[PDB]
Amino acid sequence: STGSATTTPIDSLDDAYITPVQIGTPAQTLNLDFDTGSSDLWVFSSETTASEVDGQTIYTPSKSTTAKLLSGATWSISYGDGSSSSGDVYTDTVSVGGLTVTGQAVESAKKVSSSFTEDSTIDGLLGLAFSTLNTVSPTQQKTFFDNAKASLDSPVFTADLGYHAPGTYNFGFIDTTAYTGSITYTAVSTKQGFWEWTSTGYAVGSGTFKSTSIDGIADTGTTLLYLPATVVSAYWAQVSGAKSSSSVGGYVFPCSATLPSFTFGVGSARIVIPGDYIDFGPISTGSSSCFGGIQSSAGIGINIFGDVALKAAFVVFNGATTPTLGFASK
Repeated sequence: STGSATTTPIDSLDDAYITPVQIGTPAQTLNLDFDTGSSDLWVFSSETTASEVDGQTIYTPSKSTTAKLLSGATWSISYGDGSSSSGDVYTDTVSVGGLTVTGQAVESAKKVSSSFTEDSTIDGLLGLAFSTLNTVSPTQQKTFFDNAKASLDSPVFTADLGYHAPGTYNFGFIDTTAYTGSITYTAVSTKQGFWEWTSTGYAVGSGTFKSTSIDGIADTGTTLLYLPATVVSAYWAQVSGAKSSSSVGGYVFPCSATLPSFTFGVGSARIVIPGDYIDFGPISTGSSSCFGGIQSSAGIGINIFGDVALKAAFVVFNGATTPTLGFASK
């Protein structure tokens, strides 16, 4: 089997991407944030505290003839941005782009933090990291990809995120028309539950490539590119007037600037992020200070290849017995 679904930016900055997902019988379609940095499929629901729902579409298990309470199971998750959610668990039929999993754990939110309430465009998350990170207790549950894997033509999914435009998540096949050149594959460590890999270095603009190993994660659920402070300083030093602002929370730059590109290494191959992809616009409406798309990881504990980096590539998440990641230009 295979599946193919379009993913669409939630706003004009590509802050996140939503993909329609069918849950239950008859189908209830919710727009979920596919997140290769976490491993829970959770949704706004008929059980979510009413004051914490503000425009989202909700899953109502009592209207699904295939829903069943997973008795005794609870979940609770906290994300790197400080947001969180928790609740109980149903199993139900879940389909993405024509690919159907029966018995998928659908985590129903009883509580969500303010950032989720305040984002009316995201109805939940669909985690695509390794199932060892799933938070359901006392019986840990499998991700959608883990459940579908055996039925897939090939044990892979691909992320093809657009710059200010829709893109595609495919399951079970590699669309050879969606990229240019060849795909370069690189080793993955699953020891922390993430799609963790080592980039071979970087370049700023037209500058020379610096060979240096940068361990980090491929995370579709993080907006920006978070790298070591040395790398990020070298980037922003090429932008007149750019500076790190403690009050704003990162590097800012004059909105009048033209930003240089940023290149990262995948083995001997190179992925170029155009300068425009690094512009996240005014820090507040009408400001002439703009927020940068490359930020320091120093306060995180891990480097994160988020959407800024991934949307410059066609990315293969290879879930074979020994997982690997593939990157191609497009």
